[PDB]
Amino acid sequence: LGEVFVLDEEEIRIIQTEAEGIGPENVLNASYSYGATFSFQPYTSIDEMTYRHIFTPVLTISSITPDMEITTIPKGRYACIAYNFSPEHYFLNLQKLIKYIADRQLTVVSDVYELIIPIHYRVEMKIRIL
Amino acid sequence: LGEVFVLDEEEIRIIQTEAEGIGPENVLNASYSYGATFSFQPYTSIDEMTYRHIFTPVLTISSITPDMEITTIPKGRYACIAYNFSPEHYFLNLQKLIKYIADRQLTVVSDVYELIIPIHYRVEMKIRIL
Ligand SMILES: c1ccc([P+](c2ccccc2)(c2ccccc2)c2ccccc2)cc1
Ligand SMILES: c1ccc([P+](c2ccccc2)(c2ccccc2)c2ccccc2)cc1
Ligand SMILES: [Mn+2]
Repeated sequence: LGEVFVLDEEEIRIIQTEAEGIGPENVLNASYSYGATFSFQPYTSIDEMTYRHIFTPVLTISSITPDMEITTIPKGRYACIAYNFSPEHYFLNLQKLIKYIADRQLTVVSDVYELIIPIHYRVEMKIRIL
Repeated sequence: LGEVFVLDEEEIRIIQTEAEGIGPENVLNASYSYGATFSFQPYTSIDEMTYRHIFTPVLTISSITPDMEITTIPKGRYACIAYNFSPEHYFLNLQKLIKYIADRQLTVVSDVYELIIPIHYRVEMKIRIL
């Protein structure tokens, strides 16, 4: 609970649209469940991190347009890590992840998965590994 | 062989980048294995169809940048259909697909998958269903 674990998760159907380049930073500033994903880069700066796809999970056939893609989070082995949301935690949690990966010398096979759940906020990043 | 079938396929890791809006049409004109994907819309016109992601499969850890995403084609049930490439076939093959789906009243859960393989060209569209 605030550390990384490794488990065999289920698939999770979800629907997405693109990120337009908006970044995590972009979302923590200005005055106006889902998730989003990004490249598993050896990061340094939220100024550097920039989202790739933004998503919401399904709860529902039919429903969409072509600007959206019905898809899912592959079943598989995910190095995972959970944390109550805060900002000094956000980046500092990503770090533990990338660290753990480089330490275990594991090989990654997907983008990073950011999952926020308004615990009215809970958060988790899972990456897919072998 | 030139008709649709339904089978339980394996996953297929692949790497992608975006389509920029280029469309199938865009690729059949002008003078200068992989695939690409698009929204399972009730189509009419290649003038209307416009690619979403363009991809290549893996044969190879490491390898990329952030403008590319290591990902895959989920294992699952895919209504599939194969055809030697021609142009009058391209759109006319998509049709059989969408038809078959509406006829079987199946429910789709992914974008359409276009797979070209330079048989030096073989081609297939698979969609994921339940
Ligand atoms: C563009 C528009 C909205 C969001 P987001 C979101 C932020 C960070 C990670 C994933 C998603 C959001 C979150 C918190 C406050 C404002 C906006 C967002 C989008 C759709 C549904 C829920 C949340 C993101 C980019
Ligand atoms: C932009 C640049 C290149 C391709 P494509 C391709 C076309 C149609 C469907 C999938 C992929 C290509 C195909 C045939 C002739 C020219 C270009 C392409 C891209 C990368 C690797 C192989 C093929 C597409 C868009
Ligand atoms: Mn995309």
